[PDB]
Amino acid sequence: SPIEKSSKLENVCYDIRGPVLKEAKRLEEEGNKVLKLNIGNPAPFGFDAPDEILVDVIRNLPTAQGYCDSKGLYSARKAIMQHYQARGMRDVTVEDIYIGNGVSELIVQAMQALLNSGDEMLVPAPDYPLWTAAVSLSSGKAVHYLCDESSDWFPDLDDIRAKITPRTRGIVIINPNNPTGAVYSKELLMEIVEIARQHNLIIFADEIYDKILYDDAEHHSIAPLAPDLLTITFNGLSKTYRVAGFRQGWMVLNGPKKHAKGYIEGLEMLASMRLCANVPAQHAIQTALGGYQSISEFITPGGRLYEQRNRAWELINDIPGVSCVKPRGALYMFPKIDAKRFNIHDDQKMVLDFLLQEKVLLVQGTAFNWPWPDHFRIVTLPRVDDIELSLSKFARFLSGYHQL
Amino acid sequence: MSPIEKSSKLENVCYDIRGPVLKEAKRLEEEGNKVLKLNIGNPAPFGFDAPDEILVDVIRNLPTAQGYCDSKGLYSARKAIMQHYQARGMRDVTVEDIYIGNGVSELIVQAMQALLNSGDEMLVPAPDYPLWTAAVSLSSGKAVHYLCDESSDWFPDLDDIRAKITPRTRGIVIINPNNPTGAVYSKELLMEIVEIARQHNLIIFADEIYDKILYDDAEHHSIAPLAPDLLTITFNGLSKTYRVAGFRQGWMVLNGPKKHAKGYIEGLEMLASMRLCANVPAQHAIQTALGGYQSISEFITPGGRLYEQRNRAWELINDIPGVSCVKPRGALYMFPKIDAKRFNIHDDQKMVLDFLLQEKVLLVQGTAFNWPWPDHFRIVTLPRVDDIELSLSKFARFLSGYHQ
Ligand SMILES: *Cc1c(COP(=O)(O)O)cnc(C)c1O
Ligand SMILES: *Cc1c(COP(=O)(O)O)cnc(C)c1O
Repeated sequence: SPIEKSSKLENVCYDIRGPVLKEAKRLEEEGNKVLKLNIGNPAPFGFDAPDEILVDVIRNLPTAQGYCDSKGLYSARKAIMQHYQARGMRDVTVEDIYIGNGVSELIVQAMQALLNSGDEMLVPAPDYPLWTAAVSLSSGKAVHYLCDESSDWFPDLDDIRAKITPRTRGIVIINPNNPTGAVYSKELLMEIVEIARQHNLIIFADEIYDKILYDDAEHHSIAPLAPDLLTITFNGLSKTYRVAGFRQGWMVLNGPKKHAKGYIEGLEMLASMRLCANVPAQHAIQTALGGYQSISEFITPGGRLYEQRNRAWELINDIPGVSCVKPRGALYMFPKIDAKRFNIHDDQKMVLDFLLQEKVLLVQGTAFNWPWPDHFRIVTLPRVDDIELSLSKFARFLSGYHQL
Repeated sequence: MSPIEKSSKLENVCYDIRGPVLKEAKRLEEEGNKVLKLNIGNPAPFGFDAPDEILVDVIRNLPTAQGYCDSKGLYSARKAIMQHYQARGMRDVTVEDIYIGNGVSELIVQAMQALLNSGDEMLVPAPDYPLWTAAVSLSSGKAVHYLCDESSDWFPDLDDIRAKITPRTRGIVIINPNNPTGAVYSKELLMEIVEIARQHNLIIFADEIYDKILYDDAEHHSIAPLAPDLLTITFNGLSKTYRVAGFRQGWMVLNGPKKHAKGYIEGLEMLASMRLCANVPAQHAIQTALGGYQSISEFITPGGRLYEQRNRAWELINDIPGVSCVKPRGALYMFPKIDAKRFNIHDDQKMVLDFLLQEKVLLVQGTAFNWPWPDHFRIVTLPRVDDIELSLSKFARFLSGYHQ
């Protein structure tokens, strides 16, 4: 009598961490070093937490050993409140803010309390794979709207309107975008709002990279651009403040809310179930959002994030058969590859073949629900030396690669 | 502006250790009233401090734990858990069979999500820890409650279990030592539960998070070694025993023949990587807690505060007219029975609410633990004695002239 996985997991595929790592983990155990450009994890690439965060966590640790409120510490939620109040989200109270074990937990919770069987969620393609998985896990269906590579990976508005059904409950916006690195203009975001307003949709805004911007890139939160709509905004400390392991994220409810009291009680229900998010690291939030922002040094010209993005950009375009749109934010690149030139029918196989030959780990584009096997994603976190070595390996790999 | 209700999967979910009565208490606290909250097993506000050996290990390892770790958790942490259960006769367990989550709560939910399809039944004790019922319902499963026998030291009634087994039953939940009854099950009882699970091919889910909080000559028996031929999942953590609930550190261990449940395990691993990882810094405390000297021994012995508080609370609650209670041999709770007809109790939530409004003390009604009748409630034994009598002498005055 076999015990298979539940039906709610039949479509689920969040695997940036998938069966390719099985061979990667094997190579590592054998002693071979594998350059992992697959995960946006700051610490393995030499990114340390700001001292101020570490100091305040250590200081409050003996006082944070018990359960806190399910929504999180008041002072932390107060800091989050003030942060968004300085962006035009004035009516946000501490009761509109939920702190969880990273944004990941809250994304799932937000969908669990919302979706029923048959319900549809508009999700970008390419996506952040958790969003698709979360919707599916919540018994909803992820309907993918296309992002337009020829338009700097901006969402296709005509595609979004065309894929709206009477079952669409909301639309997911990931801005700045993982994995394209796109930074959406205010004009486009205003178009999304109009669509959401006309079709009675809830806007979910994953803005976890809103402070990782390059050059003249300017982040616009969609929440204060939709003051008359109920919107939910996600952000955290993982990427911007390089403390992914502390698991600290939050979601903020903005807009009219009395028509959504039922949904809110569902969220408060899911938060109460697990009692609370981890407490000691919540004391870091106030220090992170307040005072000096250390991320400014990394994204400015000369900063390692800026230079690594530039270096990966130069090398990936100097490869025959590969092009890419330059990221204006976040930590990723989503290069297009001439699938016909290399006879690529399975982009996962290409990733696997590249791993086995050059010991470098990428993520195939279809893992981000891109309909075609002509893309992949690289992370710009590694040192310039590592990026140069891995991309030259990739160039050598592709020069003699004809997928069988 | 159509109404946004909570999802259908949350319609039959409660977990009311935290809710409307709790909501009232906080209002009272805002309003200038000091309230003695005995609703939750939270050690820290009752003068319980983190084992300083745990603190110094987390502090020292904090700068090295900023990034994502393996989804199942830190290797050294899982190493300790493996060895801990190795010593208790589960000699086949490896690191791959261990999942570290943000407290046991997260793992309980995940374990149900990956297992249960719509209509699938899970045997859950009555009374239960309400998260179990919530997690089953949340996963679209049905929580089928088997009664525990108050006249038999709150032991599960084996006849009631067998009478409620249907072809839809997937597994059975065992909370041992028990929340809320504080019962410590015998090896002979646990052995018969194994026999039941063996005949009907049921997965055993063992919540053994109080396995080290024992009184008198009470001996804990893990059901996993007693069922070496069955798949069993055991839950435990640092929250209660090691008084660091706020750190949110728990683990679940898979034991037995796992080949026939490959799909279910793949589901667990999927849910496991969906959130990337559990909070990493506090995972360095597992090795410290599980090894060397156990500080919990000072609290449980006849000199310890937990032993004493358990005593004085049991004797005080029994002397109250119309109230009786079975003495707990473990955990941190009591589940007193009240003579409903004497006070005309038809709703136990209103009773707890009245006691809160009358005397600023917060309890939890028994129906919050899925007990079918309004003739029970729960007391936590964490407060040191001074507040135990205060609140119980308070509870005595309340009942002396109460009529619902
Ligand atoms: C990295 C990432 C997350 C994960 O956030 P956590 O706070 O670490 O859980 C969520 N969404 C996006 C788009 C991400 O890139
Ligand atoms: C307190 C408790 C939990 C929750 O444990 P955490 O690790 O803090 O999430 C789970 N099960 C039982 C029986 C409990 O008493």
